[PDB]
Order: sequence, then C-alpha cells, then structure tokens
Amino acid sequence: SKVVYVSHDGTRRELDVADGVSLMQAAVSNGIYDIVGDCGGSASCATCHVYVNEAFTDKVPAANEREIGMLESVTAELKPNSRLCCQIIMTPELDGIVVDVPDRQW
Ligand code: FES
Repeated sequence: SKVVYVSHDGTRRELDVADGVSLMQAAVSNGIYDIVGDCGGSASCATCHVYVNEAFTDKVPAANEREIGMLESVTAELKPNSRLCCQIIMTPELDGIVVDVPDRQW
C-alpha cells in the first residue's frame, strides 16, 4: 500500500508498504533517516515523530497511553496531527497516507 513521507524541505519519498509493517520500519529500512526510530519501535523514544496528513488522522487508530506519554517529549513542535510512526501499522485502508517528517528527532 502507498505511503508518502514528505521531508522538511518538501521532498516526497514514496514507498509501497506491506500489511503489518510500521511506518517507522518502512522508513528506516528504505533510508528515510530523517526518521530515527532509536528505541526500536516500542514508543519509548519519540524519534519517529511525524505529522500525519489531516485527511488521514481519523483513519489511523488513536495513540495509546504509552504513545501519548512519549509525545510529550518530541523535539520538533507538537501539532494536533503529531504521531510516533512506529505506532502506525500499515493496512490497505491507509493506502495513500501522507506524513510530514519534522526537521529534527533527537
Ligand atoms: S521508534 Fe521509539 S517511539 Fe517510535
């Protein structure tokens, strides 16, 4: 399924992501290193921060307790559509989802 990661400078990086793969996994395995994923994907670091496009936020399961807590530590500006992408698992229903990657993660 289609996923587009927009870098801070506007560059679009499009990937075909399989079901069950997190957006953090797809990003780091494809060189989209503006997403770090330091903790390994267990919502414990906040370095996979992305801004989910407004037309897709309600299609993604809401943040769990752990993610809400970690989001309090994002380094880039927290926005209403901020999510830790290791928490977004790809499904056909999310086909075409666009996420904007902030300029910093650490
Ligand atoms: S990879 Fe650590 S919170 Fe997402």
